Amino acid sequence: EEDLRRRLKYFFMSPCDKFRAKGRKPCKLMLQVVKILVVTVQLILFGLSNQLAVTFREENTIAFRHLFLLGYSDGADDTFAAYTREQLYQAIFHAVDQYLALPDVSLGRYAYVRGGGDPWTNGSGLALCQRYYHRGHVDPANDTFDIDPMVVTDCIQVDPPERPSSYKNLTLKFHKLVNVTIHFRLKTINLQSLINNEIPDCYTFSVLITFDNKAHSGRIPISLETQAHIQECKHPSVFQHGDNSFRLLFDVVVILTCSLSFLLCARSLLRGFLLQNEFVGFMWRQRGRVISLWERLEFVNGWYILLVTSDVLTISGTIMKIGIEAKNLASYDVCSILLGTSTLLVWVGVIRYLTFFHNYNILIATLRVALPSVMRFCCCVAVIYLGYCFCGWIVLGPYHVKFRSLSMVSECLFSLINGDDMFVTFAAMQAQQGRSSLVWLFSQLYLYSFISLFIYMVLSLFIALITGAYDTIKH
Amino acid sequence: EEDLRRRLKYFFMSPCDKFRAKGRKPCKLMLQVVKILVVTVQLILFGLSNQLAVTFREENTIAFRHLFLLGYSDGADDTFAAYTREQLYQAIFHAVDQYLALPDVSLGRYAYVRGGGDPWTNGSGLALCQRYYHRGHVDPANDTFDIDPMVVTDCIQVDPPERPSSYKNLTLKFHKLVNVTIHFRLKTINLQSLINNEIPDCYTFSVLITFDNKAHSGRIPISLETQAHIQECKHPSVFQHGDNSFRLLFDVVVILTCSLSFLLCARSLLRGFLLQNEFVGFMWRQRGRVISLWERLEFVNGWYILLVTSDVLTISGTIMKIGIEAKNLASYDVCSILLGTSTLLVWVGVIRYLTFFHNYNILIATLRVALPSVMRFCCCVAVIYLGYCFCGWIVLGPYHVKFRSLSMVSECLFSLINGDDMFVTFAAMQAQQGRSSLVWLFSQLYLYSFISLFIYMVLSLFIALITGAYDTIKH
Amino acid sequence: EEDLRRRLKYFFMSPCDKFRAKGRKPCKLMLQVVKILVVTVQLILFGLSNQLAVTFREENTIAFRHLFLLGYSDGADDTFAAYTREQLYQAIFHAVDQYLALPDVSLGRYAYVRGGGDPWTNGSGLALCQRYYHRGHVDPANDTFDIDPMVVTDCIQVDPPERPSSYKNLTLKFHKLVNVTIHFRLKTINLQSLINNEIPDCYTFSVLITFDNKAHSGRIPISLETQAHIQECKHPSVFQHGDNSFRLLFDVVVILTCSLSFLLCARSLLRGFLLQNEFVGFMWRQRGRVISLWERLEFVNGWYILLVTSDVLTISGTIMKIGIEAKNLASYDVCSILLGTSTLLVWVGVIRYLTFFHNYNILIATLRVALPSVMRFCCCVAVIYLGYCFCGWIVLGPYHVKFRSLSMVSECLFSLINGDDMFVTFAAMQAQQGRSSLVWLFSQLYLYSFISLFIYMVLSLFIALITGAYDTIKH
Amino acid sequence: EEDLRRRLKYFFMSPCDKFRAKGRKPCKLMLQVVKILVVTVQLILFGLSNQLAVTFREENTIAFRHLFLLGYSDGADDTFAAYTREQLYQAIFHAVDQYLALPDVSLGRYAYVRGGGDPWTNGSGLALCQRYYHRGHVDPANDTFDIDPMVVTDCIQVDPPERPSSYKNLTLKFHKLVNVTIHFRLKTINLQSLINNEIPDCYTFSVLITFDNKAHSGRIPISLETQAHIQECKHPSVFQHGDNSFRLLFDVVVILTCSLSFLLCARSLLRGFLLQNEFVGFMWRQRGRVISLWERLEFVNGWYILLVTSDVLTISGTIMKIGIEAKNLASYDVCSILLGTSTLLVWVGVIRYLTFFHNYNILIATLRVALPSVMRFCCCVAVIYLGYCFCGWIVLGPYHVKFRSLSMVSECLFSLINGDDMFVTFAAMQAQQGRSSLVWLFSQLYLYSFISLFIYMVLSLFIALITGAYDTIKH
Ligand SMILES: C[C@H]1CC(C)(C)N(C(=O)CN2C(=O)c3ccccc3C2=O)c2ccccc21
Ligand SMILES: C[C@H]1CC(C)(C)N(C(=O)CN2C(=O)c3ccccc3C2=O)c2ccccc21
Ligand SMILES: C[C@H]1CC(C)(C)N(C(=O)CN2C(=O)c3ccccc3C2=O)c2ccccc21
Ligand SMILES: C[C@H]1CC(C)(C)N(C(=O)CN2C(=O)c3ccccc3C2=O)c2ccccc21
Repeated sequence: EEDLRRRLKYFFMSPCDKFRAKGRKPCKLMLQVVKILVVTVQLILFGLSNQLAVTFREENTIAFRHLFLLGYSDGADDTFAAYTREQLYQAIFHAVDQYLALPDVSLGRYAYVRGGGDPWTNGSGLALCQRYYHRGHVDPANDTFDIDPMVVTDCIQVDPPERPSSYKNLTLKFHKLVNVTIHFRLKTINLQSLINNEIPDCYTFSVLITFDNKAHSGRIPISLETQAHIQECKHPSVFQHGDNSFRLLFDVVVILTCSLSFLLCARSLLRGFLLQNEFVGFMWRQRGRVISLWERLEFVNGWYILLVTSDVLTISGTIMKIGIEAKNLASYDVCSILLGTSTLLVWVGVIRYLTFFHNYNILIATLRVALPSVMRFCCCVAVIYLGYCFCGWIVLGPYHVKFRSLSMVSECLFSLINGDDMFVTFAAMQAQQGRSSLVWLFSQLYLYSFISLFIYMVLSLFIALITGAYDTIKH
Repeated sequence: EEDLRRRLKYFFMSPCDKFRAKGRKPCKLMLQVVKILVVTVQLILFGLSNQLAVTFREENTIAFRHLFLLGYSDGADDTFAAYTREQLYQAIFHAVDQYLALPDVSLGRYAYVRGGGDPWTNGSGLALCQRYYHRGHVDPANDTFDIDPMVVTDCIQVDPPERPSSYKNLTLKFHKLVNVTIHFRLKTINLQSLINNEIPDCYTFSVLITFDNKAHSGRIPISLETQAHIQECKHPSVFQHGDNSFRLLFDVVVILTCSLSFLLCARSLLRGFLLQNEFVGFMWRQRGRVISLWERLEFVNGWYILLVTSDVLTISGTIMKIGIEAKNLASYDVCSILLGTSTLLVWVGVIRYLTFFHNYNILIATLRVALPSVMRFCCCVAVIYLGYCFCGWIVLGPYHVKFRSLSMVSECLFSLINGDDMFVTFAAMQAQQGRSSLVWLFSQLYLYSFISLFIYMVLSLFIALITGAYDTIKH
Repeated sequence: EEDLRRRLKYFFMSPCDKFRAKGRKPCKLMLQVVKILVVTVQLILFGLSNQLAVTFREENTIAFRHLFLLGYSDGADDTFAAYTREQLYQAIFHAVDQYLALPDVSLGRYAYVRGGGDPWTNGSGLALCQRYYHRGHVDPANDTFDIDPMVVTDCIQVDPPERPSSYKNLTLKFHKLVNVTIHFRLKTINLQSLINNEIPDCYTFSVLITFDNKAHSGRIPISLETQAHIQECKHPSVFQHGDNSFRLLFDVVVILTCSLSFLLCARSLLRGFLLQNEFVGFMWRQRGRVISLWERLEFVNGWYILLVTSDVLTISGTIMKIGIEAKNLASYDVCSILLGTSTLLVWVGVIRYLTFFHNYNILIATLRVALPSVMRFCCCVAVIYLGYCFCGWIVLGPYHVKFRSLSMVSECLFSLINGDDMFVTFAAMQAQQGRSSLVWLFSQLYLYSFISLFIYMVLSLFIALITGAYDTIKH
Repeated sequence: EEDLRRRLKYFFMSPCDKFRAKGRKPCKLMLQVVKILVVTVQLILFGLSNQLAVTFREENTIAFRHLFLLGYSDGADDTFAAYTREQLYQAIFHAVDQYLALPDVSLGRYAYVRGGGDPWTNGSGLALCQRYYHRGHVDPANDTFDIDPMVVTDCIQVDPPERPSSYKNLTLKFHKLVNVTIHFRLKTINLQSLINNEIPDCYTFSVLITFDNKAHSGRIPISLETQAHIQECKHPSVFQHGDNSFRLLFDVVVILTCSLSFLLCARSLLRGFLLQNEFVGFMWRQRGRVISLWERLEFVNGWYILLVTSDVLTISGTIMKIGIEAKNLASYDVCSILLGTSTLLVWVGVIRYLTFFHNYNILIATLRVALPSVMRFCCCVAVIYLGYCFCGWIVLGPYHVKFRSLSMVSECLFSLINGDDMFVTFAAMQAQQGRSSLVWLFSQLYLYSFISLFIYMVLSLFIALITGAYDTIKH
């Protein structure tokens, strides 16, 4: 600490006094400032392209309910179920002929696929497919049942008529059926070339309609699910790259300011490699047992790891982004996360340069000194939260509605310790007030015991653990 | 305390130092650790069987609305009410003929019951039953009314036609009717042998449809309620016990690790029987008046009573669980509570072994020293909560909706002191702004006075009583 | 204070030590204990009678929508509005003939009224009544309009046919109409003699159906409102007073225990009349200027005024209650408040006898010493709450929905400072995002400024004002 | 401070002692008191006129759905969309003929416009207008597409028949269409002369109905939007200004009490001009460096700037208000804000005269001394709030519903840090549990990380920063 002190003096300056103590320009700092205004614009200019490309996937699904399902209304997609025998027939037949008579009745200008896949042959594109147990004979009240699990794949195909059948001959064997599925495809031309302002892309759907019976109980859920798939196409349209060469040059400007940002922040951390061996030569281990590496973690540059973490995930989006043009990758998911997560790390990086004004120093530093004592209390409670979910996850599983699945129960109790959807979870049990009247006696004790523990006893400590950390640090 | 001290020294060790001070293995401890991973799997492997067996009870009820009720739509089951004279007829007749013409129109493969019960004879299975006052003659505006309570059980039965009537002759006497009920049964074969992967069970319903009039006011609620009943049946199906003998052997492994857990925890408490008489021989009652038995309650092993409480309720489920196979008991309720409650006591048992790290010692111990002062404040408030329900329980009883029943009001105010369903309870009165305008003047003062008392005055003490207990114990 | 001290010593005893210091029995106390178990049963035994007598008023209103309104469905009673010209006709005509053809089509056994009132004559019971401006002639785009306010009461009556017309000749003058109303009555026999178990009462409705146009804007709200009126009737039914003489004798037992309760509590306060003049003779005003009468308010018996307030309102219900039998009063409102409010004052009277255990003494007494400082802060805020309602009450009046009326806005902001119906009040403006786009710019600043003031700045003082009162009183 | 002290002594008196130390009447004060009772009545007497004049704009929009849209029901205005080819036709044709056959079928007494505007000619008033790409030819699966953006304005007009066509010849070219719009107008006479009690105004609508397709995806949203426009008209009606000259004279009384209020409050601040130069002559800058102008901001009259701000905005409403009579301005928006904002500043002006009672002095002054330390903490958090919106604003943009637009996300998170609409935002993702299953893995971490930061860590400091300011100021 004779000559190390002035060498370590530069290692904990402010940004402001160091500029006057040495005289080197804050471009090493202010590149962080401009890349805020870079990447935020990069997100929103991605955001106009994404928000269009999902509504095209969305609206064509909403449309295909109102073409291929008899008597569909909006809203409930689960209550739509066929009960009678003939409504299973009529929903099938009303789904078949719309596929047959499509371009005379539809608006949207679609085209048939002429497939060759594995639930297809060559020539046909639609396929309805019965599924039932091969070897079996069941009867109640004179009880005998063979439930030999073996499908009977009766994929009775049908071709489309193109240009200006025996599916009527159909039986279903309702005592034995498992499910009836219907596969086909349609091609389309997406036509949302407003914000691109030029060349669009050319998409391909695949529609499944399922008359499922995994219940054998007299109710058949009727569903529609799609997947959209994308490829490229040949255009005669005119004057593409006008402002559209400018976005590509702009993404270079995006990848300009991040490129040198990786270099200097590593070079700033490279100084730590040059200082960590000098400290050990404090009179050539005259003490020696200072070294325990957690005190060296303060000697490690702290929040510089955050900026370099933001920077790697930043360039991983823009590299992935320019695959929108002529690469087979067009899944906008991984562009959304990587340009979504990296923007979250940029804005929190400015916090480090916010804590040098003294009335900003002493407030966020409370979160630094509390989080050791926070994490140690937190493991006491999180046993009990997890230990309390597994009771209601099967006990109040089917009887309730919002305690059905795996992760929704983990949402439901944690939503209930703040005060939203609390009374409705009380009220939904009371239709079972006499029906399974023992279980309502348990659920009423289940929710009364719970929030009396977390809200009225635990979270009061969770205030007083943070109130202390502000209290100790201001004196 | 000469030789007692080292004998009592072992009585408040940590688990860790005792292993090195004597040298006996922590299998006495770690059986608690593995039975976490036992019973939690036992719950979820019960959970796949239960969640299927209620949806079969659920979906067949949802189906039987859409067969036996004219013009039923989903959602509201209470607003469905017949007002005219003939809609009482048409709903009956549309309920009758579906029972007659069932297997030609339904999917689900049911069978008739050919009953012999007390609202039955032998031969018929359906019975509609008028109910009215025997001796009476009423007339408004020339006022005379005999309301002699005496049923007229006119159970006009009807048989089913099985294999490839005068209920039309029916009058109801609408000025005198009480209610019209309809009883029948149906058998079924549950066919959810996916997760069993082999042999299913064979069920039996009983359906009641009630055209109730306990109002005599021109509206007839129409309802449907079932009960499911289970027995066994003879199977030709093949290769049952493949992985299904393995679950039975697994339940022995469940009842393995709990069996010895009862033994050793009692033996640990058996040491207390060997130490409680030695302490009294502290120089042969040289003091004597130490003994007041609450100080002996700390000398009582504290949380060991919790594990033995968890263990007895654990084996009471698995014994009850193996009655799924070939015992007449099949009510999954008491298996759900006992494998539900015992799992809640397991996870909280680990808390005891969590409080020996010193920053875990001093946080949950606050709840120990506060709960005396908590319980004493709590009896002051809970008089007022109960003393405030009984006002609104009949005053705002019929005028409101969510203040109707007994226990829902106890839910409603306690939901209202946190902040869910608060504004809607204000808003529902304002349709009675002129109609009974005095009562809305009371309800507006009812809810304004209330949360100004509990939220703004009482619960602030309920924070400051717990904040103190953290404050005193950290110095 | 020589001989006054022992005389004032009895004036602040506990209840417990005074029983041993003098030896007089606690029947003076325990009558408060038993009247808890009296009046609470009196409320609930009133509650079975009230909850039936409103559902009869309720269900007959719900029924008369489904008879007299064309195409009514449940739920919305405001959106039901006739737009076309002929749907005003068809709803009238479908309301007329149901009144004509009632007993052949209805269940409920009603009877016609044969009225003689002021919008009636003798002979007819139904009356439809046009209302329009007498002297006027309006025309847009060649603009001239006389809006002389003068009704034209064209009450075209019609009689009913009783026992086994020219309303068709009707024009309405749609350019000039104000509203069309329809009056009639029906009698009934309430038949809910289950919990009385004997003699019922005989009721009378009056139904108004209004085709209002206070808008002249092309939409006519269609409404139905009733009033129920009660009188008595002659019965042939048998064995009335079996357990029904027992309730009358029970109400004497109710008015037994309250009667002497007024006497002794006044006599306890009568001691204060005997002590207030003795204190002034403290050495014959040797000081004199002690007397300022607020220190005498502690010398006033404090919570004894509460019991006597509960007692007067208690007997005012039971006196009012026995008018159910044979008095013209049958309005259950004032029985509901007076047996509702008096029960609230009984349970809070027990609190006084709860604060002598020392860990109960020092907790509710905080509310005593804080409420001076509470009320003084409270007048600072309640200016601002009232000063903030009047902005949104007309500015966000019609544009919103839940800021419409007078007192609902006073509900709405106070519901919004806790956290229910908060986001929906934000979201409802965004349909006016472009339509009146200036006003949404104001509402977004209206709700952002507000809860940032009360929740984040004011209510934090409202915790710290109560936390102090617990803090000062425990040292 | 020799003679300045008594001169500055008057500068910080109370209002009460100054009245006795000099003897000048508090009319200088009490004009603030009466203008509370002035302007509040002025708001509400404006409020009766405004609340009528928007319902006339409201109800005629609600009516025109039920005339011009086939099969419209109430509630959802977005789900109403035509899917088939002919339902686009039938909704157009059912919109056309109602415009043709209006006065025989409607109630409301409208009149046609006989327009001459830019999407009009002279003679016709209705115009339907196709819009499609001029030069283009598209085809999927043999891919070629020309998307040359050029409208084809085929506004096929049509006249009305007035007094007692070839739009049938119509094709739409569905493969090429952009949108179909329909313009017309209607005049009306508002007839809500109840609270004016005399002369009404004469209005003019303009209705647009849009069959938009900015999607080209097989769904056409169908919408209706209006704008109301007002002018004046000639009346024969009688006895106008009875109480209506009295309101005009009352607005002078409103502008009376505000007029002198500007004068004296400025004159009170004019004293500051007479005192600010005297203080500098404190022994002719014997110190001099006191002067830093923030200490002079306390020497600036503080809350007097608030009253003069309220007063200027007060007269700007009433001047704007009397343009209701005979000026072309009739937009009630700017009267609503200026009579809405100025009332908010009046009631908060009374607060200054509330803080001289000593238990009122020391409570609101906490907000004065905290707000420096509040604002400095607040800029640390508001970076993170804004830095966290931009992630979810495009990532959870289309996948969610309530994260769609720009400013609703800013509402949504801030609604979520208090506890309303919290669980529903969790639950809406789980329909995408398998569909884009990666993104739900991100949203579940998005909302778990968030409120664990603001609610459980940040806002606890936000209590402890205000609790301190009450704590320091009371000692
Ligand atoms: C979110 C944070 C805040 C804290 C301490 C108040 N807290 C709880 O209130 C209860 N709680 C769980 O039992 C839990 C388990 C798994 C995920 C999230 C949670 C969860 O919210 C908790 C507990 C464990 C881990 C994290 C937390
Ligand atoms: C749940 C616990 C928490 C505490 C103290 C805050 N608290 C209340 O806020 C009000 N309150 C009752 O009047 C009450 C009565 C019966 C069951 C549950 C409750 C109930 O929640 C209360 C009062 C009595 C007994 C338990 C409690
Ligand atoms: C209910 C009590 C609690 C307290 C102090 C927190 N508080 C408010 O938060 C705001 N507030 C009003 O401006 C107000 C005005 C009229 C009736 C009720 C209220 C009302 O709740 C308030 C203010 C004035 C009078 C009473 C109260
Ligand atoms: C309303 C006030 C209260 C305070 C401090 C608790 N607080 C927040 O909790 C979070 N927060 C924002 O990130 C934010 C950004 C823009 C407008 C409003 C807000 C906003 O409410 C905040 C933060 C920044 C500016 C004002 C505020």
